[PDB]
Amino acid sequence: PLKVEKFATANRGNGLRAVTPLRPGELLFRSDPLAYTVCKGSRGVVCDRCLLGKEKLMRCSQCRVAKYCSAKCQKKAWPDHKRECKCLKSCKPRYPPDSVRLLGRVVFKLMDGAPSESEKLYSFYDLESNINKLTEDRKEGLRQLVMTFQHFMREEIQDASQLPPAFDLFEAFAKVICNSFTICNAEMQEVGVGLYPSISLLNHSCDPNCSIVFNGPHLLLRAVRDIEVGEELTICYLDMLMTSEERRKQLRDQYCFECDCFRCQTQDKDADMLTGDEQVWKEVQESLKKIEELKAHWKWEQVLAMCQAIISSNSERLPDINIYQLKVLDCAMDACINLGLLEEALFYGTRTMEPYRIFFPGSHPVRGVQVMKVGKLQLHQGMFPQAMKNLRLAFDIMRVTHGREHSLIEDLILLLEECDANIRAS
Ligand SMILES: C[S@@+](CC[C@H](N)C(=O)[O-])C[C@H]1O[C@@H](n2cnc3c(N)ncnc32)[C@H](O)[C@@H]1O
Ligand SMILES: CC(C)c1nsc(N)n1
Ligand SMILES: [Zn+2]
Ligand SMILES: [Zn+2]
Ligand SMILES: [Zn+2]
Repeated sequence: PLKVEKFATANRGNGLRAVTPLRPGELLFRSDPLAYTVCKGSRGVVCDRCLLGKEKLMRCSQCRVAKYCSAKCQKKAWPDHKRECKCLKSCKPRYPPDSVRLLGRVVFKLMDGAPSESEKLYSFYDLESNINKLTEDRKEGLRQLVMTFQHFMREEIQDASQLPPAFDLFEAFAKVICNSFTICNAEMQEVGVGLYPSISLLNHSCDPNCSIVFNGPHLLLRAVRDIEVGEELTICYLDMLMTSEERRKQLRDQYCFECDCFRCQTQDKDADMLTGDEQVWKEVQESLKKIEELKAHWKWEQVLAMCQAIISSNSERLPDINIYQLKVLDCAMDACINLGLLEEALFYGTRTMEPYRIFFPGSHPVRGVQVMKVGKLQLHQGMFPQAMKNLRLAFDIMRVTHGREHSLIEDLILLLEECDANIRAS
């Protein structure tokens, strides 16, 4: 009993469309990955299986590349890990690119695993590769990835008989480029990458009618707007804090298409995103490169230092609605939360609220979680009426974007009940 179906679109390959009208919040599909792996910066910081950042992680005794929070996670991961383990070990000093480790797990899954429910609607076989649109620059990078895969996997895979029938590594990597999902933890931090072939039927819109959220490696696909019968289902492949020009470059470079949506035609929100003096936000955009690199490696004290140099610069400053200033405020907030600097975190967090309202319209999981963070900071600091407003706002959003099937809704409900009990006591 599904409310969605595969169909051949007029000009964007295959897509997913509603078989019946859908309401905001409706669960449309849920999937474990065909294959997934922790990303580089989070390796050794989060559990390889559940992708949570425990304080204590045990590394696998053979390879010592995979780390686990528990015996339970080590066992649930052993089928997925058992053959890559010998490869990671054979290349003891070197570590492969995420894409290479991912495709290794794909190969082992397809060779050794039962048919995956993640492929119910659409299989890895079926995925778009866009090879006839790749630049020769891109094709050259794919060729290098193929040779990297051949090197990394030589201990377990020496020839084609150990690959699925007529499995082509070049085409496989081309598929990974435009069908990889960035797995986010409950705090919306990027922690892993995975393939969800059924979900890969969703085409892109900068104004989508559906949204995905992750609960560990588990993916929930939900409607975030009313959707009519026969209407194509879309998600936004990209970060919302991007101008139309930046979205153009990514959708070209990674997904090989020219976005024609109404937002890109109208340059919707571009002007407000780039307010302030250009030479200032050019420098911030450059600094953000290393800030996000540091954040990807959970380097919070260094993240905070770079952000303070910007937020409290002795030189000219930017409005908080400037998307680069906004990104800096958000990184500083997360840094302060992880360093226990809760007053400072709330200062930065509250500054992001109105910009997030503008740039994450409707029901977007990123805004829901941001508002929940702010409400939780306020609750801990005894600002109950303010916390309650933000916690209910987060619930308004996340009952649509997350739903009862996501464990964070249970946590939010408990915060609401705690905050309400404090307000009632008077
Ligand atoms: C995750 S797949 C989506 C399903 C894909 N259409 C298929 O047939 O398998 C992403 C690819 O679909 C195409 N695509 C996605 N969104 C598009 C859009 N809005 N306009 C044109 N092509 C799009 C691009 O080729 C992109 O690389
Ligand atoms: C049980 C083992 C051989 C396995 N099944 S799927 C995968 N990646 N590994
Ligand atoms: Zn775990
Ligand atoms: Zn291992
Ligand atoms: Zn667009």
